[PDB]
Amino acid sequence: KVFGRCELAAAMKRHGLDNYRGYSLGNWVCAAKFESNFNTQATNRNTDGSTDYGILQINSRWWCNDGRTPGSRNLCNIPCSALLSSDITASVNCAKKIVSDGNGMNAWVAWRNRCKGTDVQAWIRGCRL
Ligand SMILES: CC(=O)N[C@@H]1[C@@H](O)[C@H](O)[C@@H](CO)O[C@@H]1O
Ligand SMILES: [Cl-]
Ligand SMILES: [Cl-]
Ligand SMILES: [Cl-]
Ligand SMILES: [Cl-]
Ligand code: NA
Repeated sequence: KVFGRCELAAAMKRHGLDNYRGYSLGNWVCAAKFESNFNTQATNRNTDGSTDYGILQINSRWWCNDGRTPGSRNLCNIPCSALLSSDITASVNCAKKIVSDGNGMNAWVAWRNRCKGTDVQAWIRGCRL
């Protein structure tokens, strides 16, 4: 599923991401924009053999199991395929664990390079929330 911007903001807010760990909703929408272009089916292979999955590009090195990342962890205790469903509950719940482990949203390379320090509020402007 390719979400619309305001559609994704509404689903993230419904699942309790707005201001989760102090990150306003515009940060989460922005990160999803640049990690996946709002596409729940996005995947990207990393140079170390791991893979990033879903609308927030969560990495199999630590957070999910895909059966093909030797020596990796599954800290969110989910198959990585659960991060590709049109329902973002799995992605949101895993994002809550990731963003809580001490480094905040810097865990998302696209957020750090393209959202951090910008006017992230623009990404939820105009949305009825
Ligand atoms: C929280 C998380 O899994 N972030 C990943 C990161 O691990 C990976 O290096 C990158 C690849 O482009 O995409 C995402 O930012
Ligand atoms: Cl915001
Ligand atoms: Cl594995
Ligand atoms: Cl949803
Ligand atoms: Cl933080
Ligand atoms: Na894994």
